[PDB]
Amino acid sequence: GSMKTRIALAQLNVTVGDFAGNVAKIVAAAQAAHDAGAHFLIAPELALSGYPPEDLLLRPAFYAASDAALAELAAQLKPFAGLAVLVGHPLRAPANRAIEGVPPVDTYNAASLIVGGEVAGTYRKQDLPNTEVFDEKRYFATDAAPYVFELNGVKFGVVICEDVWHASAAQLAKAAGAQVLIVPNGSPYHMNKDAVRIDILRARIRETGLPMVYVNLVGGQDELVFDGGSFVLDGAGELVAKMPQFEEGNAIVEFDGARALPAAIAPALSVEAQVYRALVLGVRDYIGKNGFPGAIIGLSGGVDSALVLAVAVDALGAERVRAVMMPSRYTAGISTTDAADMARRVGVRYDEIAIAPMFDAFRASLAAEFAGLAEDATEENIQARIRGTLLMALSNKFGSIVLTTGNKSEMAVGYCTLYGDMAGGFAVIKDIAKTLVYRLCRYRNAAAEYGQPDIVPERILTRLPPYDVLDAIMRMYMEEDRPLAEIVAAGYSEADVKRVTRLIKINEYKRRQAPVGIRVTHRAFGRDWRYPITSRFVESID
Amino acid sequence: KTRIALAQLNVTVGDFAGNVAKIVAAAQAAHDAGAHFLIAPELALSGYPPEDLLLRPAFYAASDAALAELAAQLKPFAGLAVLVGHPLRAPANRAIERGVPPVDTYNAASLIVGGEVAGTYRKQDLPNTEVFDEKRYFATDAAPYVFELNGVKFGVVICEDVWHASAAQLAKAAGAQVLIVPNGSPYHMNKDAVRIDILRARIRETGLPMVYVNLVGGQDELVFDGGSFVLDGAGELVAKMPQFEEGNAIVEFDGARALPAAIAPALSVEAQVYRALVLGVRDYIGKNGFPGAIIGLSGGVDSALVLAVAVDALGAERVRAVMMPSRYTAGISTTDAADMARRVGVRYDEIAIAPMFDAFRASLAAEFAGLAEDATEENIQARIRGTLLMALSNKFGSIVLTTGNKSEMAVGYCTLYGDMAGGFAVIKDIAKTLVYRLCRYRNAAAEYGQPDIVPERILTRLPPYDVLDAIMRMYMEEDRPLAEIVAAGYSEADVKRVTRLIKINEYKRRQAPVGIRVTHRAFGRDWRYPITSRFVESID
Repeated sequence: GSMKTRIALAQLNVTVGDFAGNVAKIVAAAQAAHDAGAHFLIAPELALSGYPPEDLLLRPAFYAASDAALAELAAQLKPFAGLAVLVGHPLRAPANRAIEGVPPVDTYNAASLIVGGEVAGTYRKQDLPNTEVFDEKRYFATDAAPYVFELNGVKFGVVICEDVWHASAAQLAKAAGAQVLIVPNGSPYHMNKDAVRIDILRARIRETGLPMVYVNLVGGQDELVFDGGSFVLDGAGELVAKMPQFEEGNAIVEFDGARALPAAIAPALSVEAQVYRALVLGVRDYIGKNGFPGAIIGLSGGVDSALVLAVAVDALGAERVRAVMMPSRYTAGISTTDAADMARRVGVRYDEIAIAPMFDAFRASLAAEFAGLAEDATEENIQARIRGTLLMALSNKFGSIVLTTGNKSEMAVGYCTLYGDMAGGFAVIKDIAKTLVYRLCRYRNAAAEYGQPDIVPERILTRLPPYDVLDAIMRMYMEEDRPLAEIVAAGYSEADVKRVTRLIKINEYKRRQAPVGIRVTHRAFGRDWRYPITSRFVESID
Repeated sequence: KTRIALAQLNVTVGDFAGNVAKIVAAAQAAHDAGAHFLIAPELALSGYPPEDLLLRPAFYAASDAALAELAAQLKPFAGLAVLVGHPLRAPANRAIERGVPPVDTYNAASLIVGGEVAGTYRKQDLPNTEVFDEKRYFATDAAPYVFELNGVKFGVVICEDVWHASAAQLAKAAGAQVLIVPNGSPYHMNKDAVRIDILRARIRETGLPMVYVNLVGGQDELVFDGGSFVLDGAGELVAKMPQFEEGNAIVEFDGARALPAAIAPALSVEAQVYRALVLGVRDYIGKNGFPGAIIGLSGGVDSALVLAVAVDALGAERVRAVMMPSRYTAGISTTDAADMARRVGVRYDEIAIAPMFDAFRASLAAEFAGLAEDATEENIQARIRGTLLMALSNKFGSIVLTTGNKSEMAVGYCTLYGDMAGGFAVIKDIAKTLVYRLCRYRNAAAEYGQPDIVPERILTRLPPYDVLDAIMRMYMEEDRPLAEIVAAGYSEADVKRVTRLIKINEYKRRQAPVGIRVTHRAFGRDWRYPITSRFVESID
């Protein structure tokens, strides 16, 4: 009659550009699948490269690196006899020739099946998302060809992420003989996204009658948090397996012929629990993937910075977080008392630095122009900028990142100060409306699993080469996306090319907060240059 | 002969009223010159590029109302037809679903004749590389538009429609004898050569003359250079308008044959780049309603260049220079800074930073006990200067123009909130090598009585939160019209206050650190708005 297929769902937390580490994570997942006796392992969208790599996908050397990593991966999977692996990767058709300026022609968002240490086949994405947070029509060409393969007597069809948004890809896969659809995803979290996913896949299942296996990335990548939540629906649309959100790992699910069999279904999290876990994972990964030693948080004594402190301690542990209160002459005693209280509750280092001497000095320096004028936002903003300068000094001297505490409501109506309360590396609650800030504090105070309860005070809740050389290397690397080896071949030293290009990468975080400026070249540091901050891509010099 | 007016207009994103006034003024001039036809640039009516305004149903409603008003205002110009670009949504403020591809929104150009829209072209090939993202906003249409004026058939294609053979072929098969091309083509060095080459590839395939009308003016990072031109049916250049200037020019056709007209004199690459910087500064200040500019002067070449550009853009009376010496700033620097400001005739002030710096040092002395002073203390100094310039900006309203160059941006020789503190980074795309060339250019281009801007020595050296949040969610997250937010039970006062502050503070959000997305419409890549915008939505 029918055979069983034992499938490992690899809900991986890969890192943009970290080919070596990503290969190691996929191999580790494969080892675990082998240890469990699986026939088949499925990894997420663009697992090999991490996701989304943004304008790395315009750089020929990035695709060359991906191809080399895919070959390394296949070699390392070869020892797992009988285990096939479906892995996402960027693909350029048959290397370092320029990527033109004109639409994508021969680059694809792909998933390849590796069998016996060789690529057995490849699917290329059809429906490229180019709305919201994605710009895949900037990077990839479309392909309409289905990919169906046989494994344990069952025909499996592959489609990738937003291919499920319309009828077309699934119908082409079914017409090519698919009996089960396999879907690698890089689907970022938002509130109610878990419901959206199951609704869209049910629409496809109504049309095709085919069960669907949905495997998602997990982890933080700059503004995005991938929540995992991989799942399986049977051919009637019933949920038969569901992995936890916001956790990395592997789960085993089974099929008997084309029938999806029941497995573990993680209980649903409340919307508040999902949002809080997103914030924790985002902070944990922005610090971890970038290699920061810890975090600094300016505490006002108010609820916004209280939430950020709670999230940071949950993400990093108290030993890697410090809190700084910076009172002015106006600062109420209850504010410093409240700030010190919460720092004690979570066991973080707490320091106070008075800003009056700096503020007095600024005020003195401007006395001639401002005298007799009403105090307004100008004076408040100077105070905020003094605070930003202090936190950035501590960050610059000892290396921890400043986590900023401006909420979405404040961002919206401009109740914030450039270079002041906005000064820092990562805006933890930039997408949390003030109303939700309160709800999340109540949530966390009650959430036993995090350890210490009631950490946010209840009372706040009821209230170089020379320039000619440097510029030449910049033009070739930045403006023209040339491989480092081609820059060296044009007559520049390996030492100079390495030094300049490393510094260009290192300083992405800084450029991304720069004021807008005037474009006069064909590749400026504006909309022409859309790079990840979190990235471990290091291109070989030769 | 057919007389065609090329309206090389400087429109403003969102400024429907003012853009209409500019087009009507151009039409008046054309009518006085006996023109049969006037051609305006790509998305002239709305300004270009409006970015995520093109996801907002009210923006298309405003555009339709503006097009109706324009047609009515053009009606007295008997005998003159006007081709105008505009965003178009097919037949009101029903939601534009942002989670699926555009379906019924187009980049359009309509011909107005006798005070009525006679016909409409919709763009076919949408740019979605470099600085453009039109596949986020618009659907493709491969229908041609060809009309007859003074006995000659004219076909319309829009900007990047010329990158491939298709649109021109479809127009020619629909009867076109001359192709008319509205553009929103931004400047970059050598872009002028790219434009003529691509149009010549099309003319090889069609044999039809082409009329290329381009936008001019600054729009956030972009500077549109104008440089509108005509090629005859063999690809010969027969007319060319100046770069970086607005104007109207008449070109004539004898039947379908393009006749020679004025060809503007050329500009060196340095001269072009310099004028782009001037126009960009002039328009960022002007279109955003800033009263003037503030520049931190170090005595070095970069801030000298930015001072020169600012004075040329705005006039000396709208620029002030501030030198902020530390205890040990070299005397040569403050003399050179003061001298530069005198030469261009601008207000100059010195504000010593040692008292602030000493106060920061004392406040951090326990924390930094035993450690050498290093880049950390240099950065504190840079941040003090940024705070000073921003205080002047905050109190009196002028924008701070920052002086970091492209080389510095590249390798990180710059300080967040310090030398990067300000509103507009004039030379962010000028490599250090090019800074020197532009200073030499500006010295070379000096007027009589003005001497070197830069000396040789230097060159060779609110409702409650529950209500606020509900209004934010409807306006920002859901792109709802203001009138619908009012109809949901919120006061006109509250809705106006909250939504005007959202717009006003775009400049500020755009310098914020990256943060975590948890909603379907965060202030990251979900929200791509122009800073320069005069879009004001009606409350009813």
